[PDB]
Amino acid sequence: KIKACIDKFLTNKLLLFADINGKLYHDSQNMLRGEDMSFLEKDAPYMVGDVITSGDITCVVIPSKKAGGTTEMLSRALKKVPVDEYITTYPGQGCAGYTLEEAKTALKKCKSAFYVLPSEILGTVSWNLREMLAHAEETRKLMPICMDVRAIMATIQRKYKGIKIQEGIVDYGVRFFFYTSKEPVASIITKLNSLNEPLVTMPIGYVTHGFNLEEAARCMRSLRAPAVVSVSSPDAVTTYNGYLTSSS
Amino acid sequence: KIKACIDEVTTTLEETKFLTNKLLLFADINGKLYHDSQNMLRGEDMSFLEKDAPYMVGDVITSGDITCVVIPSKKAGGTTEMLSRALKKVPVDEYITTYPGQGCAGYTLEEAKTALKKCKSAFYVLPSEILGTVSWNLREMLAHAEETRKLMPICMDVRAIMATIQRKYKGIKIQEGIVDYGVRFFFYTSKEPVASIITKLNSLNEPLVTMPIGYVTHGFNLEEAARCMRSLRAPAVVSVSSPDAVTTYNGYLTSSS
Repeated sequence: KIKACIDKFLTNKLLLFADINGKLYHDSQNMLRGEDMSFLEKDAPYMVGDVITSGDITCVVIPSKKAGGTTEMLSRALKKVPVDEYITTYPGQGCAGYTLEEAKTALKKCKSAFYVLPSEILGTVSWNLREMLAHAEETRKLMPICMDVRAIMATIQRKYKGIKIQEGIVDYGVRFFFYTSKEPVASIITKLNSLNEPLVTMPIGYVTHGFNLEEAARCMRSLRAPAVVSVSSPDAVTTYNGYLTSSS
Repeated sequence: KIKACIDEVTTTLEETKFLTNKLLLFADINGKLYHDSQNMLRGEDMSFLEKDAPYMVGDVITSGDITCVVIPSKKAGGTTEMLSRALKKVPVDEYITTYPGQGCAGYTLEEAKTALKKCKSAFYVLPSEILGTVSWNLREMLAHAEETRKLMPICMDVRAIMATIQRKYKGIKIQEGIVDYGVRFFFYTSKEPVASIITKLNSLNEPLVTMPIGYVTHGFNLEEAARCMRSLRAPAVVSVSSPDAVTTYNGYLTSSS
């Protein structure tokens, strides 16, 4: 049951979430204040629902929605945590993972009491491919482009003739980043955050991966590398910014 | 909207052909048709589908009466809303189809039913072993495996089981995959997806002696592990805990998803 939502002094015990390997979730990693996280790697790998405790720090291995995990599966792993008062984050965030509404219900269904901590408008433009390519060639920024979009690929081969289209980085006029509709959105986002370069992209997964503007905006939240996100119409700018700011 | 469900009474495939001849098949990103949709085929030319591969989710391909749609994968993160949206990309007509996205970690029968019911198109839906279910413990299963020479899928991340294995089969080098040492073992992790393990076992097509893959180890309860076990095509002896669980597991296996 969600006792309160923060909008730490005073109450003790924290509830952190980790994966099978033992790596903590992004939201739960930020909750740390330089504590000894050696106890978590000492018993790795874990099964879904495994509870690890070291004093006040309590960790639970939760199922991954992007890996097929269900709401019922998450709620069941949360029931394995010993009933107490905890300061936590929302479990399973965020690209292709559990939504804020799904995570809220999971915590509310649990017998334990929770104090839940919460999880750019300027970067949202309305540029077409021609406009974006001009920006990319001058700024020397990386341009994430879906290889499986024939219409876009044609424009690229016509403007940048002699290009050898291959997966990943292709520096030929524009520093392109070619991704497939085969490769998961969370996998592409992980690859771009690792590179930590300035970007000029469209909402990753929109159309190409079966996402509508709302869904692609939720995955874009997990993008940490500075980016210029381009949407179709100028009317879509405010919409995309609405889906980005609001709840999952 | 699901107009009717084929049951042999009082709606047959031959009977429904008067209403429509158009079929709705489902495929993945690569262009490979789903298991349920592959069985619907009667020796038709499926070359048109590989001619424009790879596809994006929601891509509609038509060759006369045969209509194909690339649907999202639930095991790959796909949602109910995403499937319903890809189905809305199909041109509104009367179709003979199967349930989309079956079955290991994919969409349930209840979720697929709603997706078709939400769509503007009318559908004539075709439907998607008790003998293999035993109640043996590890000691019992290992004896069966060493004599029958069958493959034994074992979760590496279960310390209790690993201890028993190293004690009975001393000098064993536990590694991922096939380890033939007394028993032809198949070591899998809780890291590797259930649908990925099942795909690996169907490919090997060997006789098996296993527990319901994913149960406990992957966060599944008996009901959920039974749904994934449906997709196991390689001959297997599925062992459950108690003899009281045998009928339960067989119940979850026979019934709807």
